[PDB]
Amino acid sequence: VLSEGEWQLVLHVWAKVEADVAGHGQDILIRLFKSHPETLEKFDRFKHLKTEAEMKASEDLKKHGVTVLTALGAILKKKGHHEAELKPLAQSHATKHKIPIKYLEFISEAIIHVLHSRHPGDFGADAQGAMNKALELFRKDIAAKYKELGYQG
Ligand code: COH
Repeated sequence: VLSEGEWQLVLHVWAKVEADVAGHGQDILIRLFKSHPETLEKFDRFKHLKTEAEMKASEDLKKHGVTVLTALGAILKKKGHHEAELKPLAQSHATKHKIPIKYLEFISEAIIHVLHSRHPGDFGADAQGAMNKALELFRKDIAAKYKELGYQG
């Protein structure tokens, strides 16, 4: 469980992410696709994008980035009490999109990488540690739902 002080570090930097949701969303998805190409193959809607320039130019990719970060933000602001938000997400990602938990670890790494690039002064070691913990909590709760449904993996 994150302490109140750790949640404050997470939300203080998230308020900055919200100043440019679309720019952030885009950098995250691109970092994910370049670092872990197998992840792009899960998106029939983005599979045709081959280069980073092509990814940067896609307005549809930018729109999905806002969708991803908006959902994540609603979860983070619940400070661990995210049962109602997390459930629909685990169900669709496990049963409809077939996303293994490992890919959720990959996007977590991408989020941390981007926050670090864009907000050095608001993202020192202490904030990076709190953010990692918040993302691990998210994965842990989703992994439990996956197990229930028969998808742990
Ligand atoms: C490697 C693939 C991958 C990852 C790691 C991932 C991780 C995450 C993530 C973790 C931080 C968040 C908050 C979301 C949030 C969402 N994802 Co995904 N998703 C993934 C693949 C998908 C796919 C595929 C879709 C459907 C896209 C489409 O066709 O519109 C998707 C749809 C969504 C939607 C639309 C509604 C729904 O279908 O659930 C939201 C919200 N998500 N996703």
